[PDB]
This record gives sequence, structure tokens and C-alpha cells, in this order.
Amino acid sequence: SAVKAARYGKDNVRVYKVHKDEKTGVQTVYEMTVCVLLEGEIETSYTKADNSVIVATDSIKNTIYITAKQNPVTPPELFGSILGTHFIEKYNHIHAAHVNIVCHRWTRMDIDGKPHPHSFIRDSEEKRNVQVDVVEGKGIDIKSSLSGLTVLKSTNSQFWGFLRDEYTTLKETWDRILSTDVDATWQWKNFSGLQEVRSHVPKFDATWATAREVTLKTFAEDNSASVQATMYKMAEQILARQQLIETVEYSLPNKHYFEIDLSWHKGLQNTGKNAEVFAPQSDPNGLIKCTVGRS
Amino acid sequence: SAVKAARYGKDNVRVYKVHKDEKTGVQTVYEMTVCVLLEGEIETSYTKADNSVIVATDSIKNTIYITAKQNPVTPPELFGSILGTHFIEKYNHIHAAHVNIVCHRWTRMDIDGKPHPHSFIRDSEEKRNVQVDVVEGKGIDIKSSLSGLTVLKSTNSQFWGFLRDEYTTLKETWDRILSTDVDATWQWKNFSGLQEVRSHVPKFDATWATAREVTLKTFAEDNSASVQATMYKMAEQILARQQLIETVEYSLPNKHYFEIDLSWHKGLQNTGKNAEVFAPQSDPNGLIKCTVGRS
Amino acid sequence: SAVKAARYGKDNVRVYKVHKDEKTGVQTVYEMTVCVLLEGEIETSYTKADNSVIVATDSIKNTIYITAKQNPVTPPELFGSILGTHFIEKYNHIHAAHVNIVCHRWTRMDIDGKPHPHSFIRDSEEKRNVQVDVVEGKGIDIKSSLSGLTVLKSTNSQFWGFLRDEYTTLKETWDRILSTDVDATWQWKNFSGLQEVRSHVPKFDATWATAREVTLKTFAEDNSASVQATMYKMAEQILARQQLIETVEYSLPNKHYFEIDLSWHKGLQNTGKNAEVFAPQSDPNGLIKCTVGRS
Amino acid sequence: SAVKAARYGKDNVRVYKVHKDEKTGVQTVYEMTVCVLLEGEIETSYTKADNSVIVATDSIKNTIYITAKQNPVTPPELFGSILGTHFIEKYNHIHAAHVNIVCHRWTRMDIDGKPHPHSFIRDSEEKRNVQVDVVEGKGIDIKSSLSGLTVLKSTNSQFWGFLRDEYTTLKETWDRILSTDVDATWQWKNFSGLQEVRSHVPKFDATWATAREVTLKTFAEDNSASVQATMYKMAEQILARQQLIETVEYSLPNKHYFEIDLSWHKGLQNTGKNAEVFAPQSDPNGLIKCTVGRS
Ligand SMILES: O=c1[nH]c(=O)c2nn[nH]c2[nH]1
Ligand SMILES: O=c1[nH]c(=O)c2nn[nH]c2[nH]1
Ligand SMILES: O=c1[nH]c(=O)c2nn[nH]c2[nH]1
Ligand SMILES: O=c1[nH]c(=O)c2nn[nH]c2[nH]1
Ligand SMILES: O=c1[nH]c(=O)c2nn[nH]c2[nH]1
Ligand SMILES: O=c1[nH]c(=O)c2nn[nH]c2[nH]1
Ligand SMILES: O=c1[nH]c(=O)c2nn[nH]c2[nH]1
Ligand SMILES: O=c1[nH]c(=O)c2nn[nH]c2[nH]1
Ligand SMILES: [Ar]
Ligand SMILES: [Ar]
Ligand SMILES: [Ar]
Ligand SMILES: [Ar]
Ligand SMILES: [Ar]
Ligand SMILES: [Ar]
Ligand SMILES: [Ar]
Ligand SMILES: [Ar]
Ligand code: NA
Ligand code: NA
Ligand code: NA
Ligand code: NA
Repeated sequence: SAVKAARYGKDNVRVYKVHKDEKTGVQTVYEMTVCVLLEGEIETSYTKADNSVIVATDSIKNTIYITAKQNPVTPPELFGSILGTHFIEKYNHIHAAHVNIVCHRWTRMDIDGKPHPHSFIRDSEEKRNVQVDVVEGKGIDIKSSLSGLTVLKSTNSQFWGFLRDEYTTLKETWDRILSTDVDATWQWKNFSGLQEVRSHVPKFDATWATAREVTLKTFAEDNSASVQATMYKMAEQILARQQLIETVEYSLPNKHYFEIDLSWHKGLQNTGKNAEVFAPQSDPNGLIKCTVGRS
Repeated sequence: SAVKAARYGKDNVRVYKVHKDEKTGVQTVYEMTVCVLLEGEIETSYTKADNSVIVATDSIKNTIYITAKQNPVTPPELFGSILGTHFIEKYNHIHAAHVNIVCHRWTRMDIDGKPHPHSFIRDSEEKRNVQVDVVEGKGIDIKSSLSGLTVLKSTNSQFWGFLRDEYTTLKETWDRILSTDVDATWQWKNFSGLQEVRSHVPKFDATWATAREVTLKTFAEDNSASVQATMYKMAEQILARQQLIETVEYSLPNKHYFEIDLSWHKGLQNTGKNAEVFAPQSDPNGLIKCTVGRS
Repeated sequence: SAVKAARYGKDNVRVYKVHKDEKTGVQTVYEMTVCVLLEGEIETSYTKADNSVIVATDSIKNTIYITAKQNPVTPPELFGSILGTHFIEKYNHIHAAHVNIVCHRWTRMDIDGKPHPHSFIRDSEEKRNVQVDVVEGKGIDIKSSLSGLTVLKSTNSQFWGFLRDEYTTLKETWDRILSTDVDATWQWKNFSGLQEVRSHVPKFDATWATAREVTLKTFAEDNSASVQATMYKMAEQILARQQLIETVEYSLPNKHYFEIDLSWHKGLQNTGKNAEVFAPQSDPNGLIKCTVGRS
Repeated sequence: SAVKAARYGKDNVRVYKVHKDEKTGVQTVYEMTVCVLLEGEIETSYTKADNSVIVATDSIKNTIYITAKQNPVTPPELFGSILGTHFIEKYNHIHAAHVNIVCHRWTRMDIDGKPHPHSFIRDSEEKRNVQVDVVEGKGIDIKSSLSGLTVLKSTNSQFWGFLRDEYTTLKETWDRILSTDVDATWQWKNFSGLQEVRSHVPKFDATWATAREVTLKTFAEDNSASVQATMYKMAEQILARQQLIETVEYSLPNKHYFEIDLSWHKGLQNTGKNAEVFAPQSDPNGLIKCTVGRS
């Protein structure tokens, strides 16, 4: 036997940083959950009980907190890149650092019309995420995402003209509910290293905000033929609005809202055009995935 | 042995309802999770396998969807009173209906600063809840709540002057993070019946909104001496502003954000006034409860 | 406005304790999650920002770990009584201690049919719980429970003879799947104090085990007329077998397994006696409660 | 823009099947949760709103239930292979079927020493899983796994001789707790198709049981130098005991149990050799991964 692949590190590292403006007295908060996994010349830690090649997961945890102290935590693309670079540079035998970040929402409260200087609400479980793979002499590969964006539209969704055979029961429809939890990833062009990441810093927040606007606007306005057709329109406009994106990936669940036949009870009419009351289905769900790139 | 208490019914009944304005074409969506438990002459269903006294959990489920077809699902104080009253009136041998409702957020999307007619977003897992006990001959007891309202403030929270003995390690502080998930319940004056609930329907939405505003404002603005002192301020404001409330109850966790000492590392300074990066604590957590009434 | 009720303390305190037999070298592990809330002369901590009456949640946390160092953590009825009694005795102005404990399973591994001295497995998320209310001058109220015991039987469950009206669709059945997650509580006779709890310590483990055996056996063997009729049989057995119990309480969901009609497909037969493949239903679920006492 | 990758299907399909022995009256239950995602000539469903290339997710759901009716659901390697083959054969334009299965535990109850014919307990949340990728003219790729196997050992775990620098605080130790949730995957040699899968059916259950025995026994007996060293020993013996396995992958969290310094309180001694009471850490956690193959 031999080790073909190995990586280890600290998962589920919860971090908070506050910026306090001395000038304005205005405070700003950042909260995230970090995972750092390292690869390199570490096989003997598995094969020969040789811990001398291990940067302890505890020290990795320490390093996440120290990097946050000494560097920006935003945009998360940058923080991830700084943190992964530290590890391949500090340690000769470490050749890759995989950094995953979930950003939690802390939105400034508006109190009596006025933005508050140090109060915040979690206005969604919606996350902003990054996966930063820092690979010595191969560069930095960044995937940026939003996840847990939960949306529903009460009409202007259709599903008909699908294949029918001896396995098919689904009624064609021209008016239905469509609800999803959006997971959307944009894969950046390979970066040569930390310098190139720093060179594109302003694109990260701007690209995330645009991904979010295009998702919300397309969903709200498209008379959806299908989840497939609508998610594709989303990816195309995102690609068009950022040349540094190579691919856009949507993973979208179809969270069914079933019509309820109540006609067995006093001939109550609650289907097709009379559909008022529905049974949200917890499971199963449709799951539709698509990766879109440039021709 | 004898039955001292019994109740049975259907839990976790997912309901959606849409209103479609014919003139405007504006659609409005409502989603909730319902539980109904019945009491009454049912002893023998337990003691003697006499199913003749059971309204089947399935039928209670059917009745929830039918009631929603025939009645407004908002405010949930009303919907819950209607549904409870149905069972004790319909069935001679049923004497009490316990109706629990969790309302899920579907906030109308603004697209290009214009409110969309039929697209919605879940802005937070914040719930509005009701517990409605309809008891034949005693009337209707309604508790209304907001839960899962998650907030943080970065400063203007303190905790000093607490008891100190051989069990105390906690340092006094004049500046700390305060974070919580708000559980806030208002217990209404008993209602004589459905009619009286109906007659007060304009109070339910208004009281829930002022409950929310008072929670958000007081938390934002109070230079908190303690969770205890800040939550008492909220309760007494809500009481002062709605005379049909008998009691207000806060249940608030203290979601700790621990300072990190980094002085062991290159003399890095990250405590007291230098405190920038914190470790949010998943567990344990302070739990602070208070029921406030009229003197 | 005035405070009608208050309690505060630390929730979600994870504790592990190991016993190491010096002679044998057999180790035994205990893991639990603890919550302690105190009442007493604390009103002013809420009304007047008088922290002088607060035993800090942090100190309550420290006291939990210290009590565990100095005392046995089993049975949890005892541990909870010790911990509660500490607070009302230590502090003049504290008059009640509410102690909630969840015990996690660490079952000793058998390796080659030999019980291992220091290796353990979590066999199920089944918990043993206690709720211990220590009230100065009134004594100690203990509720003991098992929860998260998940069971299914494929036959020897029925449900026919239930009420039928314009709200009923459910077909009568003489053969069905019954599945549940058992929540079962036994309420002990009030105790005068810690001494009396101590004097009964051999009853706590034995009653929990016979509670478990009676649940498992009765469920396995009863040709169930209903959840109602089967859960009443369990309660009355446990009562008959422990005279210091005042009441037994089951809370049982009916986790439905729906027949699937496949006759639309190549005349496939999968209902009544042919019923082979079912669709387990996540929601909704029957919820059936019963408190049984002595006549 | 163009579609570079696409797959769609039904996730979270809950299935139950019962075998009833006419001879012995003995019943046996199987429960699982299935996901099927298809690829093929389906790009126009995304680019041209062309649903005519879509086997509806609803029909996929129907097909899962019908396959379960007409075929064995065990071993899950086989069921997955039958179900994925159906889709690439039935539909000319479908070229791959990705099938994921979680198997839930239903263990026969022992009542009074005797195995019960139709009663079952969920004796762990431990799962058995498969990923079956059926790719037209490339064959069948099976990954088998157990997950959610939670274990703890109170001693016979070590961690010393790790790298120390300006980032290191972790104390070396020669006696510590080690707890994990085991996720273990064995990747089978590529199969030419369904026929070859059927040819190896007896290896699937036998290989899973051996993976589980080797995990439990190695964990219990190894005086662990590290998670790395111990998980490697597990993979080697698994590879040695099944030639049809190409690789073994462990993903193991290190679920820290922290010592508690209580010496500040009456000089209480609870560290090193006096360590009795510990604080289980919810987060962060070490995460150690390794893929082992043949030299
Ligand atoms: O078993 C261990 N492996 C590691 O890599 C590690 N790092 N800190 N503690 C650890 N324990
Ligand atoms: O009532 C139903 N509505 C649906 O939309 C559906 N889809 N599959 N089965 C279904 N049943
Ligand atoms: O056991 C049962 N009890 C009930 O009250 C019930 N109602 N529907 N199905 C049921 N099954
Ligand atoms: O770092 C810490 N911060 C705190 O607020 C605290 N309270 N107890 N222990 C603590 N440690
Ligand atoms: O606001 C607080 N209230 C308390 O009771 C407490 N105890 N420790 N920290 C605390 N903070
Ligand atoms: O398929 C079903 N099985 C059931 O047991 C049931 N009860 N109500 N509706 C049902 N549908
Ligand atoms: O939008 C949809 N896409 C699908 O592929 C599908 N299948 N059933 N319903 C569906 N809805
Ligand atoms: O008290 C501690 N024990 C540990 O094992 C540890 N590891 N990192 N920090 C730690 N603190
Ligand atoms: Ar942060
Ligand atoms: Ar969509
Ligand atoms: Ar609703
Ligand atoms: Ar507060
Ligand atoms: Ar414990
Ligand atoms: Ar039962
Ligand atoms: Ar199954
Ligand atoms: Ar291990
Ligand atoms: Na390096
Ligand atoms: Na009645
Ligand atoms: Na006292
Ligand atoms: Na094909």
C-alpha cells in the first residue's frame, strides 16, 4: 500500500473581526467559518508515525486568527489567498493550502430611518463562500459562491412538453409555483499568485453583487419554461458581465408545492385556476445542475 | 392506573396559500407549519382500544387544508382561533383544541426599486408564531411570538458588579459584544370565543410589528447593563403600548464572543481596547428568561 | 410593570468524565449536556441593573465542572440533585435551581467477543434525560426520560373503527407499518431533599432500564389497535413496577409509511396484501400524548 | 456561452421495502434515501427551452419506486447498478446515470433472548452508502462507504513530536482522548456493466462488514501516534482483504476533548494524570483525509 492523496487541517474555525472608525465612531463587523487543509511531503505522518512533518491542526487554527489580526478578512477571496499563501511560503514541505470560507450576514440595522453605528441583524441564512486552492508553482484557483438564497414565485413558471412514456404521471402545467435554494458558483481564471489576486480585489465584491442581482432579477422576470432554461439565462448574463469568470455553475433544488384536490369535500374547487391552498413538499425534490462557459 | 391527561392530532402540517387580486394582478403568499391536538372524551381510545372517539390525525390534516381554503390564514391568531373553534363545535365529545402555528417569511422582492407582483425572498429564518388553546366553556387563550431574530452589537454592552466568590473567574467588562436569538411572547387577555378574537383582529399584526420595533430599537440604543436589564426594558415598553396583553416573556441566549490573547505571538495586542478578532462560542451559552406583567 | 417570573443561567454545557479502575485498568466514560437556571431575589438585576444579585452564567458553568470533579455524574437524577442543592444552599438569595441533563450513549465495544477496557461507540442518538427542580423549602421534583428511541414494526399494527364524516378520507386497515421516536417521562414522588434522593439512588438506573424494556417489549408484542392503546399499556406496566413514580407520560409521533399504487404501470400490484415498497413520510406526522397516573 | 456540464434528477427519494417469508412468518425491512441524476443530449433543455429531451424528475421518482418493486434493494451496490443501467438503456439520448444511496439502520429487536420476526430498532444514525456512476460505453464505477460511526477511546492515543514554531501552543501529550465520526470509502475496480456487478454481489456485504470490523478493531487496539497513523493502518488491512478494491479513503474529524484547569479553585487537580472532567469541543475540529492505494 502507499498514500496516493492526503490533506489535513482545521475545519469549522469561527472568526469575528470588528473595524472601529475613530473619525465617525462607526463600527463594522465580519463573521465567517474557515477550513484550512494542507498537502505536501506529509506521507510519513501516515506510514511511519512521523509527526515531525505535521504543522498541528491547533497551530493552523492559531494562524487563521493571527492572519485575521494582521490582514483584511474581506473580500473573502483575498483573505483566503493571503492565508493559503502563508502556509506554502512559511513551510518548505507544504505545497498546497485549500481554504474554504463561509461568510455569515451581519446587516447594519436601520433605526428610525437612520443607519446605526454598531447594531446588526442577520437578515438571512444566505451565505457568501469561497474555495481558494493555493498550489505552489501552479497558482491560485478561486471559486466564489452564494448559497441558501431561498426564493418563491406564485406564478410565471411553466413545465410542459417533457418526455411522456410508461413511467410518466406528471400533468403538464402552464401555471405553477417555483421555489428554490440558490447555490451559484463562479470559477475565476487561474491566478499566478497572491499579487494577481490583490490586483483584482475590487472585482470580487462587485462580481458577487452582480451574480446576486442577475439571479434575483432573472428569477422574478423570466416566464420560466423550466428550472434548466431559467438558470441558463442567469449564467449567461454573469459570464457577459465579468471576463475574468471562466465558468458559472448553478445547483438548484425544485421544492415542489403540490395542488390539493378538495373536490371530495362539498365539491370544494382548489385545482388548476382555483388552486389557492397547496402542500409544500419537504421531499423528494428535483435537483438541476448546469455548468456554463464561453464558446 | 387511569389517564390524567391526553391530547392527540397532526404535527408538522405544511400549508401555503396565495391571494390573487383580479384587478391589479398582485399576488400575496402565506406559508406556515401547523399542529392541532384535541382533548375531550377520548380516555377509552387509550384504555379500551375504542377508536370510535378518535377524529383520525389524517382527518385533522384534511380539516387544516379545508379551513385554509374557506377562511383567511392571517393573522395567525385568527386562523388558529377559527381552526380550534371548528373542532370543539363540530364534535360534541371534543372539549379543547391546541393549535400551534409557525409562519415562514415570504417578503416581496423589490426589482429596480419596484415591488414585484409575484416574486418573494425568505429574508431570515425569523418566525412569527401563535399558540391558540380553544377550551369549551372557558374561551380562547392566545400566545403570540417572534423567534429566530438574530442580532449583534459590537459595543455599548457591559457586565460589571456581579457576585464574586471562589467559583468566579469572569472578568468585569465596560465594553463587550452582545449577540442573541430573540424569543419574545405576548400572552393576550383570555377571549370569550371566536367572535371576540375576530373583533380584535386589527391588534394582532400591529402588536407583532411594535413588538419587533421595540426589540430592535431597545437593543440598538440601550447601553446594556446586562441582558436582564435590556430585556426588561423591551417587555415594559410592549406592555405600555398594548392594554389587551397580560404578560410579556423574553427568552434570550447570550451567544458569547471570546477575546483572543495573541501576545504570545510577536507581542500581538488583541485584548481590551485592542480587541479586534474574536472567537464566537457555539456552546455553552448564557440563557436569560423574564416574564413581565402589570403591578 | 413588575417581574412575575425570572430564571437565568448557562445552557448547553458539554461535560465528559472518565473513571479509571487502578487494579483492573478498565475505564468507564460519561458524557452529558447540562443546563442550570436559578430563581430567587434577582428581580432588581432586571428592574434596576443591580448585577450584585447575579451569580454570573460563567460561574454557574465553572460550578458544573467543579461539581462533576467532586461528585459522581451518575445516575443523572443524583448529579442533578447535588448541583441544584449546591446553588440554593451556597447562595441565601437563590431559592430554586432548575437542572436539565441530556446523557449521550457511550457503549463499551466488544472486540473478538471480549469487552474492551477503554473503547466506546455511540449506538444511536437515544438520550437518557433528567429535569431536576430543587426548590428551597419544597424539596426536589425529578422527571426522568428516554428520548430518540427510533423503532419500526412491519405488521401487527391496525387502525380501524375511527370516526368517519365529511372530513374523513383515511381507509381503515387491519395491517400497517407502525414507526415512532419514543419520548417517555416518569415523574417521581416529590423528594424532601438531597438526602432522600441519595437514599433512592439504586431505583434510578433500574427504573430507566425497565422503562426501556417495557417500551421495547410492549411495542414488539402488542397487536396494536392504535398508538393510543399501545402507549397506555407501556405506562400502566411501568407504574405497576415502580411505586415511587407518580405519573408516566408518552409523547409518540406516528411516522407514516404510505402504500404506493403502481397499478397504473404494467398493472403492477403493490397495495393491501401485495404492499412491498412504501414511501416513508417526513411530514406531516400524527402526534399522540398520554399522561397516566394512579386511580 | 455554452453548456460544458449538466445533470438533473430527483434527490431525497425515501424508499422502504419489506420481505415477508411465507415459510417462517419472518419479516425483514430495508429503508434508504436515493438520488438519481442523469446526463446526456439534454443541452437544449437549458439553451432552447426544449423540455422534449427531459425525462421529468417526477418520472425518475416513479422509476426508483418501480425498480424497488421489481428488483432487490440489497446490496445497495446492486440496486444502484440496476437503476442506473435502466436509464442509459431505456433512453437513447441518456448516456450516464449517477445514483447515490444512503441506507438507514433497521436492526431486528432481540426480545427475551429471541429474535423478533417483525420488530426493528434504529441502533445508530450510522449509514451505509454507495455512489454508482453508470456511463454508457465506460462501465460502472462504484464507491461504497460507511459514515456517522461515532467512537471514543479514553486513553491509548498520543500526539507529540509535531513541528513547533512561532505559531505553536499545543502541548505535547502521551495520553489523550480520541473521538471521531468515521467516513470510510472503498472505490471498486471499474465494472464493465450490470452483468459484472451481479457477478461480485456476495463481495459487497462481506467487504462492508470487513471495512467496519477493521475500523472498530484498529481504533480500539492501536496505541495511536496520530489520527494519520491509525487511519492508514485501517486502509492497508482493507486493501489486503479485498483485491477488487483499488483505493480506500478515510475522512476523520478529531473531536477535541479539552482538559480543564480547576487549580484556581481550592487547588483542584484535574490535568495530566489527574484529568477526570473534560470539556467536549463542538468546534473547531481537526479534519484528516488520506487516500491509500496499491504500490
Ligand atoms: O491526531 C492528530 N493529528 C494532527 O494533525 C493534530 N494536530 N493537532 N492535534 C492533532 N492530532
Ligand atoms: O398531486 C400531485 N401534484 C404534483 O405536482 C405531482 N408531481 N408528482 N406527483 C404529484 N402529485
Ligand atoms: O394509531 C393511530 N392513532 C390515531 O389517532 C390515528 N389517526 N390517524 N391514524 C392514526 N393512527
Ligand atoms: O476569552 C474569554 N472570554 C470570555 O468572555 C470568557 N468568559 N469566561 N471565560 C472567557 N474567556
Ligand atoms: O448579561 C449578562 N448576564 C448574566 O447573567 C451574565 N453572566 N455572565 N455573563 C453575563 N452577562
Ligand atoms: O398512501 C397513503 N397512505 C396512507 O396511509 C394515507 N393516509 N392518508 N393518506 C394516505 N395515503
Ligand atoms: O423545472 C422542472 N424541471 C424538470 O426537469 C422537472 N421534472 N419534473 N418537474 C420539473 N420541473
Ligand atoms: O486547554 C486546551 N487544551 C488543548 O488540548 C488545546 N488545544 N488547543 N488549545 C487548547 N487548549
Ligand atoms: Ar471575520
Ligand atoms: Ar430557477
Ligand atoms: Ar398559509
Ligand atoms: Ar438584550
Ligand atoms: Ar459527564
Ligand atoms: Ar406505540
Ligand atoms: Ar428500500
Ligand atoms: Ar483514528
Ligand atoms: Na512550501
Ligand atoms: Na365539543
Ligand atoms: Na438559598
Ligand atoms: Na442511452
